[PDB]
Amino acid sequence: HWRYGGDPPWPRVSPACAGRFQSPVDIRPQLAAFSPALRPLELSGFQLPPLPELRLRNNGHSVQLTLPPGLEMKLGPGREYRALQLHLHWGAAGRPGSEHTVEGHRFPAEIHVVHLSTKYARVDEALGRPGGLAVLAAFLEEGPEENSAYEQLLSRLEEIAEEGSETQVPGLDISALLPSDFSRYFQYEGSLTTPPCAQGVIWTVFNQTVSLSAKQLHTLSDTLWGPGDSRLQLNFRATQPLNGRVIEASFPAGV
Ligand SMILES: [Zn+2]
Repeated sequence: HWRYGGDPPWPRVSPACAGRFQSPVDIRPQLAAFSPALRPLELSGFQLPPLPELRLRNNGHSVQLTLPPGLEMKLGPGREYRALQLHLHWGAAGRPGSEHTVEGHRFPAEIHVVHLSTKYARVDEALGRPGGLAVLAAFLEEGPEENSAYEQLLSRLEEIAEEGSETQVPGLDISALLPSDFSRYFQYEGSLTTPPCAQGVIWTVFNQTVSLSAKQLHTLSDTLWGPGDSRLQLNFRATQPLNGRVIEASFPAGV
């Protein structure tokens, strides 16, 4: 009815998942259109105080952190957004699980911060409308040191190991979960990557990654359980054909 790696393949139950402009996609940087209109991203309100706490929950498909009101993200003139939630996609032991790929390369994991256009008061109004939702996406890679910002979330996974369980976590700097380079990114129009696969979503994928320790990546991929009694692993959708869409780059590809 809705699960990674099997049946139903999604269009049988959610026809919009067979649309022509779906996400995620494979990014080929030498083929992206360099677009100097794409200026550095602007975030405000992402540095949260310790109280009030946020909600962290295992929904069977990911771990999702609900963000409080007041987080603003600007992609450019006329493209202002309010953050709603973030969640992650990952693989398993020795197997990467990012959703986007770069030249076919899959990264260990990926963070998605989902936002609602300021044109709309409610998510339901914005579904399927061009630009109504925007997602910021960054790849997570292995580095040598523990990532202190991620540890605030990863240390709480054990208590929400069971599908459907929830907890509360202190406010933290949400921007410290994202790359520091706000100037280099790719952007394209796609869809939600889970059913109902609604189109019109503006995807922004940072070029720079974030680094977590090997232990932290194991904690992320190995702690949670999903539907039935499977481990919550490999929770990524396969990449989708561009079907003529152009991916834009905010920076000149190096090579
Ligand atoms: Zn996602």
